[PDB]
Amino acid sequence: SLRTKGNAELILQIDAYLPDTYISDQRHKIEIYKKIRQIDNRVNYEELQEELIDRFGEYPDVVAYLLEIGLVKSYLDKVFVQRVERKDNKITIQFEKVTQRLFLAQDYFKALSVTNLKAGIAENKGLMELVFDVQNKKDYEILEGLLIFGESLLEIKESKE
Repeated sequence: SLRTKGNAELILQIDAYLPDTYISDQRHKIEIYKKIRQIDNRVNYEELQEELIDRFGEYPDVVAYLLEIGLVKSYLDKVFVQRVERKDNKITIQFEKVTQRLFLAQDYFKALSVTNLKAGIAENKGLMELVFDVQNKKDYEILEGLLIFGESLLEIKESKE
């Protein structure tokens, strides 16, 4: 309580940023970068796209990803993910000890069960970790899985009051 959301650490090795080719002016970048770290939910995100196209035209994939990751993150944050780290075709999510209040094993399984990534749950130091095999997987597919997984899990959370 008093804490609305967590703050997940994302090590995804997707290349995402604002290229000089899209935004030249320094203070813009800065602003938009902050703006991006400001994404709390979908509508933000959506408006942020509306904004960028609005005043910078179509954006390249690295920008798309910067955005996606932002959105994605907002979710992993609300379900109190502590770290997502991709390491040798193995993305492995770990949560805060608090999640043990919010979630049960099948809560996670449900959420994975519904993404296209193939996953498993493992016990590391008494806690639960999700590990996705991400071989052959394009960034957008990983973003999609994470995305879906996250929003999938938020609904469970909301689902208790």
